[PDB]
Amino acid sequence: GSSGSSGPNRRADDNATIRVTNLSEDTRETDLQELFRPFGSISRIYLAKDKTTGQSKGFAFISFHRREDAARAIAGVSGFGYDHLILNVEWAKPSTNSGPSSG
Repeated sequence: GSSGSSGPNRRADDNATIRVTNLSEDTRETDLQELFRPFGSISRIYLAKDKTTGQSKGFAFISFHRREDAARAIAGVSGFGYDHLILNVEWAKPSTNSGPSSG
């Protein structure tokens, strides 16, 4: 069970953002940069960290440049064998919409 806390107002409606959960203690930003690289060039890599412990909470958020490169990961990372475990990934934003403007 992972607490469901939130603060950083992240209003992503178009930008490429993906969420990650079930990470390891040996999984840092540099470890993810090479994991989501095979898909393309990552723009930013966020990782949940504590202030009292100063460690990796367990989840992270990778930001892609294009909508395709971002999806490429969510598809692969899904069911990956990271640290002998089942990594979890999903679009940071909800699928409320059903096809935005075309162009």
